[PDB]
Amino acid sequence: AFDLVVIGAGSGGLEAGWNAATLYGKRVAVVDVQTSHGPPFYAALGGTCVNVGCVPKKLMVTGAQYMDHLRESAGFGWEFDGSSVKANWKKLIAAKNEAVLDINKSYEGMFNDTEGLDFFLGWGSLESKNVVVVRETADPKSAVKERLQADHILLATGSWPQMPAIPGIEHCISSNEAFYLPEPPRRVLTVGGGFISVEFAGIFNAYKPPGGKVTLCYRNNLILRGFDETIREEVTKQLTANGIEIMTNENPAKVSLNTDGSKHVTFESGKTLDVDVVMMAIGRIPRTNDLQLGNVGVKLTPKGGVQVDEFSRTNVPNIYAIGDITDRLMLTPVAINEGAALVDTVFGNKPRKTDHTRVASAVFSIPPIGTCGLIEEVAAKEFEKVAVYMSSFTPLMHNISGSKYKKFVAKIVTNHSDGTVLGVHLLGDGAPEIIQAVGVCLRLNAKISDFYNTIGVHPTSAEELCSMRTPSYYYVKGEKMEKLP
Amino acid sequence: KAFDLVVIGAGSGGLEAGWNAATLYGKRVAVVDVQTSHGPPFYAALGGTCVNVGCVPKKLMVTGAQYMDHLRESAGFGWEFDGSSVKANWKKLIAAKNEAVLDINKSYEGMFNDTEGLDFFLGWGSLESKNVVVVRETADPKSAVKERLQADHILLATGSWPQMPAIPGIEHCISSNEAFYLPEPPRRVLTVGGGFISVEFAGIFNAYKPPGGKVTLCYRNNLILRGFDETIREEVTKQLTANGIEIMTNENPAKVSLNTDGSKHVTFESGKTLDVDVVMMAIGRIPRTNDLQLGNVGVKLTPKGGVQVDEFSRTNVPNIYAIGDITDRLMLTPVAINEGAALVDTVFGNKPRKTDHTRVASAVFSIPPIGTCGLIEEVAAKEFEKVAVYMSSFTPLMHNISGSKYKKFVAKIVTNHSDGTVLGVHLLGDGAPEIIQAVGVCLRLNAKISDFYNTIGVHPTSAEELCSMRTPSYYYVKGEKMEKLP
Ligand SMILES: Cc1cc2nc3c(=O)[nH]c(=O)nc-3n(C[C@H](O)[C@H](O)[C@H](O)COP(=O)(O)OP(=O)(O)OC[C@H]3O[C@@H](n4cnc5c(N)ncnc54)[C@H](O)[C@@H]3O)c2cc1C
Ligand SMILES: Cc1cc2nc3c(=O)[nH]c(=O)nc-3n(C[C@H](O)[C@H](O)[C@H](O)COP(=O)(O)OP(=O)(O)OC[C@H]3O[C@@H](n4cnc5c(N)ncnc54)[C@H](O)[C@@H]3O)c2cc1C
Ligand SMILES: C(#Cc1nc(-c2ccc3c(ccn3C[C@@H]3CCCN3)c2)sc1C1(N2CCCC2)CCCCC1)CNCC1CCC1
Ligand SMILES: C(#Cc1nc(-c2ccc3c(ccn3C[C@@H]3CCCN3)c2)sc1C1(N2CCCC2)CCCCC1)CNCC1CCC1
Repeated sequence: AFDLVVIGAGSGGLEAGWNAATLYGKRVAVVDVQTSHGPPFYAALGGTCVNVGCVPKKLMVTGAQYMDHLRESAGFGWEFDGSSVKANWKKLIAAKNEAVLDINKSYEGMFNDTEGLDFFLGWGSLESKNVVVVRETADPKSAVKERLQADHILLATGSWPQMPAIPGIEHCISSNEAFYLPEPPRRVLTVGGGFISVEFAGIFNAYKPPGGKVTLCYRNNLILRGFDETIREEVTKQLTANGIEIMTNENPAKVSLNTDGSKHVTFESGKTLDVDVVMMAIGRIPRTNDLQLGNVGVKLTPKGGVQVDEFSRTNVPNIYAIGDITDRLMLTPVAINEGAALVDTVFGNKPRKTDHTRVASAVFSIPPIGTCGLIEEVAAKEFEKVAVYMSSFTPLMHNISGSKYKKFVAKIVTNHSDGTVLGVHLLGDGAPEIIQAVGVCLRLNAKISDFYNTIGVHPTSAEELCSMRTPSYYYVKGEKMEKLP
Repeated sequence: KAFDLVVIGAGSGGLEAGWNAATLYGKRVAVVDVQTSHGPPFYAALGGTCVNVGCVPKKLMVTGAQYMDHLRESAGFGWEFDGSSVKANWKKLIAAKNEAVLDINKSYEGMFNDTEGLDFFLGWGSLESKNVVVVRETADPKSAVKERLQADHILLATGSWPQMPAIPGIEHCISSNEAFYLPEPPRRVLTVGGGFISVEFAGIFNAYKPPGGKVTLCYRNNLILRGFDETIREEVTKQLTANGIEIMTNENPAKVSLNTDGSKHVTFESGKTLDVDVVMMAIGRIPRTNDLQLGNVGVKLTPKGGVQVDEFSRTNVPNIYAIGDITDRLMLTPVAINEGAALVDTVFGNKPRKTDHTRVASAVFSIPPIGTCGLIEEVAAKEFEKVAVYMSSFTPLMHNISGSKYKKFVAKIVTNHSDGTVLGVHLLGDGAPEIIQAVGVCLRLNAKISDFYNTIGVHPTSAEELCSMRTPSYYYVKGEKMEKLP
């Protein structure tokens, strides 16, 4: 029998398994449906992040940024045969595939060289409070390969893309298939306002063949809901400046195939659009339907997530749940932190719970976003006096590069009673790297005075965070006003 | 012409002090400088050395140089074009760089024109008496007087100047001032000096050199970038060598002569020789005290050459102050800004503030760049009983695909191991200058190592390495380097 069985060899499942086995000598089993990236199941050993998430996403955005580099280099005297330029999508994917497969292999080797840490290929599910069955397929009636006896069971199966119930949805893809398109689409429509749709819009915009067009549609008025609103409006503009068509207050109603294999999209508003690819990126839902949670009584939240307490425990004793399946912060480092904290509490004498506040995240759009803490309108409903410090500027190089539209935005939100910084929001190149150390600042409850009394590093964009001393406006009892009464 | 404040030197520190005194405390301010825009004959001008012949132009040209790597590295991500058609136009880079600096010059002139009690005077300032700044047509005390500015307070803020060694043929060499206006990119160039100016210009010249070119950097001691973390000093040496730059350590030029075609014949103290088209001296910058007539009123200099000041920027003469490079401490623009702002708060706002010169974050825009804040381990070991070093070094994944496998990232955290306080952070790699900024805020808060690795990381970034080091790589006990503790 195993001290612990983990269903899902992803960001959270692997941290919890490795720690419990190497730090505490416990006997661990880990189940995943594949050993290497790709169809049919896309995610595999490593998790969504390694196989069809952060890692290949970052590589493909890097590749897409070269479209700007090539164009901007002329402002600094560089020339080359523009007509010979080709963005070879098939080589990008091949390089991504080999980079991901290398990670797949190293995790494979990890299991083969760690005693007390074993991997089982198959589909895991709950047969009882103490048994995880491994079948050949997600079908509960498929052949059994294993029945793992477990003193503790960890649910860490991640999440799965959400798809709307419209006629012709089968002709639409999600981010999973976008990583494996054999050719770069000339015309693509990304559906959604979230970070996945924006990031892939930039990727497709760079590698599209001549005559191409990337359209992004969103059912409400402003994309990237949940991010700072100044950044939301500015990123919309800068995407438009780089050729992406942003189509707000629109939503697909049906999709049919044209005689050439392209898709005819009809929107609820009657508008129509023909594209080669339609990528649904309207949300990620917890991946629970294959686990047979009813066999055991694991309760879910109203919106489909596995309900846990601040220590990641389900209502069933000795059954825990971490990561995206809990439907809180769908971030890789969070799932790692929840995995490590769980094992410390269960297999050690050090109870530890992960802080889900003041977590720094990023969006690798072109231009990128970096954020940590509360946006202002949320803070306005939680604090009596709120100050907003805002600063927009054109970085030095973009006065020469030919990309004047690349304005950098820095915003700081404080509790104005004592100047405690509640949120920092950045837009512009470098923002993802700038914001990491800002997260450390907010654990230490840094005040605005701690930022503008720190001496800047010149010339940097991050310098701006230490150059703001006077609020641009306030919120008192939830009311926006420039000057205080 | 009775001013509250007269500033000699319209630079980084001088401009901050004059603007604060005028706009925040309604004081009448005069500011003196020798030009209103960048370039010859005097190079620095309205805006200072940073705007005109320092950080700002330096940065734009390094950015242009980085496109040599971008264009090569793009192939790994599927980008295809005619490699043989790639050319770098140096005159376009200079021309574009001049436009951007002049826009800053123009902007500053409009600030003076539109702000009450903030007047600009063109000429050369100097001390006539304790309360009189005289402005002449040239730096020569015999040149004609333009104004005598009556001043209740005087601020010395003239910056620094490139130091040129007294070797035969020095007249055939240049400094960084002239490098910003070279009509052509040198095919062969020798940057003399191991500091950040020489390293950064090596990167620039390496990217824009015509075919068959070579950049050589020489330094009289064994390892370049003294003062920085030793690991990073060695890695940048490797990564400069990896990008084609010959480093020539333990060598120092002894003379320069002219060849028939106009090139320079360099003879080193070791008897070695080298032929280059340009010799750029960047061995140091010295405080610019020679034209101020400090002896007239008796402003004292330190044993080192800078204007002696107490922690509130006050000189030995009452109502005369000095900030910035002329005080010859940390020759950084943001420090001169901070010193100038603290000076005005103290003098005019009865708000006594002084600049903290410790834990200052700074950068080197080498390719790849450096970001640093706080102490290096050698210095912390002489100052703390138990010291620990957390170290992580690796080639990022993107640079495996890009083909630049030599671009090893380096993160190092130095701590006082007795309580875990972070004493210094040192970075090498893309984004290091941007990462290190908020690290200065962390060190201002006396952050501890645990504050870093208990912060949730941002993935995937280089910065998140700073939050995933929790076990020291080695220690310094009583100044002795060891891997494990006793
Ligand atoms: C396109 C995209 C980009 C992203 N970019 C980022 C980013 O930049 N930064 C970031 O922090 N996060 C990002 N995320 C989110 C991140 O990938 C997840 O938050 C992260 O994987 C944490 O999830 P987890 O560890 O809980 O589960 P995962 O890491 O998803 O692992 C779940 C694993 O369980 C397996 N599994 C599922 N069901 C079963 C079953 N029945 N039996 C056996 N195995 C099963 C799956 O194959 C999978 O490998 C991105 C996600 C996507 C889709
Ligand atoms: C090539 C180079 C690159 C650099 N890069 C960086 C960097 O990346 N980051 C950074 O932080 N720092 C950098 N520095 C340093 C930075 O430029 C200086 O530390 C900063 O400009 C000093 O400001 P200051 O106020 O002391 O005087 P300065 O800014 O030097 O201004 C002094 C001014 O006084 C004027 N002046 C001189 N004598 C007289 C007189 N008799 N009468 C009237 N006016 C006079 C001059 O014309 C000059 O404009 C760099 C310096 C150089 C040379
Ligand atoms: C990694 C890794 C890693 N590689 C290991 C490993 C690697 C190789 C192994 C073994 C055991 C045997 N081998 C084979 C030997 C040793 C290396 C090659 N040959 C173990 S163990 C390991 C770690 N765990 C794996 C699952 C998550 C925790 C993560 C890194 C710290 C050490 C543990 C990359 N981390 C980046 C992520 C993205 C968010 C953080
Ligand atoms: C700056 C600035 C700045 N511009 C000002 C300014 C600029 C223009 C002004 C006035 C007052 C009137 N004008 C003219 C306006 C312009 C449009 C209409 N008329 C004031 S005031 C000002 C500040 N300092 C004053 C002395 C120089 C720095 C810094 C920014 C906050 C305000 C003061 C940074 N420039 C970027 C480069 C990168 C290295 C430096």
